[PDB]
Amino acid sequence: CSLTGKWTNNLGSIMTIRAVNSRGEFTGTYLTAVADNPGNITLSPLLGIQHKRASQPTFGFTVHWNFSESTTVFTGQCFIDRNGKEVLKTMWLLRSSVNDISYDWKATLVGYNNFTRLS
Amino acid sequence: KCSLTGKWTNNLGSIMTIRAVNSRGEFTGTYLTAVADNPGNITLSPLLGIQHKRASQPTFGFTVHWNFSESTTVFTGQCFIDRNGKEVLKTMWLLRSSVNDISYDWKATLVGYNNFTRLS
Amino acid sequence: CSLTGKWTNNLGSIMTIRAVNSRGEFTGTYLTAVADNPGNITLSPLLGIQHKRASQPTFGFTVHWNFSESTTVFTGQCFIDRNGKEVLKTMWLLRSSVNDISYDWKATLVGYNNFTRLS
Amino acid sequence: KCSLTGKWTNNLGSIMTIRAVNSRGEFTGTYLTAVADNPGNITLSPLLGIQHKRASQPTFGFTVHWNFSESTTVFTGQCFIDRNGKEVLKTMWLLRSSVNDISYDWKATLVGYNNFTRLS
Ligand SMILES: O=C(CCCC[C@@H]1SC[C@@H]2NC(=O)N[C@@H]21)Nc1ccc([N+](=O)[O-])cc1
Ligand SMILES: O=C(CCCC[C@@H]1SC[C@@H]2NC(=O)N[C@@H]21)Nc1ccc([N+](=O)[O-])cc1
Ligand SMILES: O=C(CCCC[C@@H]1SC[C@@H]2NC(=O)N[C@@H]21)Nc1ccc([N+](=O)[O-])cc1
Ligand SMILES: O=C(CCCC[C@@H]1SC[C@@H]2NC(=O)N[C@@H]21)Nc1ccc([N+](=O)[O-])cc1
Repeated sequence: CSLTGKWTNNLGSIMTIRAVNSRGEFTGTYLTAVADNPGNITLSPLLGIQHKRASQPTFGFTVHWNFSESTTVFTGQCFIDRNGKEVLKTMWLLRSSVNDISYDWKATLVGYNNFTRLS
Repeated sequence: KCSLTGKWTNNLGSIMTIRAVNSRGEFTGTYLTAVADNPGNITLSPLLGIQHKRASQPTFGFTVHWNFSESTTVFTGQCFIDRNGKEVLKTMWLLRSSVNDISYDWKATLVGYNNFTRLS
Repeated sequence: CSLTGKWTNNLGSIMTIRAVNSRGEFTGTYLTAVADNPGNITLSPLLGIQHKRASQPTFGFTVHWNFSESTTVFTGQCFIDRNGKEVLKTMWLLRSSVNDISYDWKATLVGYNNFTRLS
Repeated sequence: KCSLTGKWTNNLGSIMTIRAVNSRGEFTGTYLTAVADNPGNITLSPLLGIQHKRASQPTFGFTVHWNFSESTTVFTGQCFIDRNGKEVLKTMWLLRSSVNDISYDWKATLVGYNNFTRLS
């Protein structure tokens, strides 16, 4: 269950993840299929850490959107079924930029995503 | 302006130390949690994240790989600067526990908040 | 998109909801397919409110688990597709009972559920 | 023991009033939020929920049907009593916005926290 490779989720987004180093750290690139303003979407870098020893590791990563002031974090676990098929089960928080601390209450969206490997 | 570099404490008493933020907004550091499911096992743990660079009050996210647990936490939030120049990180977090198989996935994710201010 | 009726979700849970009154309030009964201790599962009452005027209303409800000290809240929206098929898209928070306020940080689980009508 | 009956204020300044808790733990009341997406539209709004009855520090949940918005909020939490008998509600919430169709569902749910103490 190395996060290295190419993935798609239930919203149609795709991400590519590079080699996971000995500390479990990885970089990659995220293409979201959806956005507040979808006409603005550009490829956005991600940076995260997975656990290394576990066969079905937990992990987290941050996506710095390159077309928005927002940021998303994803966390989840990679599972392997009896046929060797991998799924990333994740939850996410999406932080929007607000003007000052008095607007903080409305700044964080939550959701889920299930990822599978592209071919 | 708001750079996450430096030492911070939160409302639970945890301490984190963030190193240099690079020109992409990437940063690393360490996180010493005050609380855990098994606090007798707590050890200093690494974090890795990204903040926005241009904004004076940037949003950001980071991941903490706990070195004593199979779990992982992610934090996201915004750094605010008030009229006196005091900085606060307002964050929300998700903590993913390791479960045995996908049938237990539903119970694997905790949610919460944390407010951080600077040590010094 | 009246919540009245019989529903199942992606985890295999089922719920039955009674008549929605003029204020949008409803009661019902929830049978979860999963629990921390599944051998203890019993039917549990729910109580909530939906919006009335909207064709695709938002709503919320609370489930008082009758076999646990925990409580779950669900919120979401009822959608109708081109064929007239309804789906409840929901997110939930599950509050566990902890001993004192110093344990509060670990007391709230989050997740999703998609519900469809039973037949 | 902890009955949600009475008036409470939260960290955002909102006020809610909970009526009698029945023998099932069900309660109704009203919620006056201090903040909204469009605060010029705020009106007093009804809530309905259930708490546990036997526990001295019960968990609970409630739904607020905003009377001025198509959105709905749910809150869940626990009532704690400290060594001096002071009560605090520690809660987390989800706020569901109304979106036009299912393709926008992903952006429809906000999350947050609130801490409540008694008015009086
Ligand atoms: O649009 C944005 C930036 C792109 C976010 C894509 C999200 S990441 C969670 C989910 N999973 C995906 O694969 N893609 C979506 N930011 C944003 C979105 C909504 C709002 N809003 O106010 O609703 C503000 C900023
Ligand atoms: O205990 C752990 C690892 C350490 C988590 C510390 C959390 S990070 C969010 C919050 N903010 C802090 O500063 N500290 C806390 N993992 C864990 C926790 C609970 C459960 N559980 O099942 O409840 C399983 C694993
Ligand atoms: O087990 C319980 C009570 C039953 C909860 C069922 C949940 S409601 C969200 C989800 N959707 C469903 O249809 N069913 C599940 N409470 C509980 C669960 C886990 C923990 N825990 O610590 O992990 C503590 C209490
Ligand atoms: O504004 C609204 C309706 C009022 C919500 C008040 C929230 S309930 C959680 C928090 N605790 C409080 O005491 N008050 C706040 N709905 C709404 C809000 C934001 C958005 N949005 O898109 O950001 C859409 C609808």
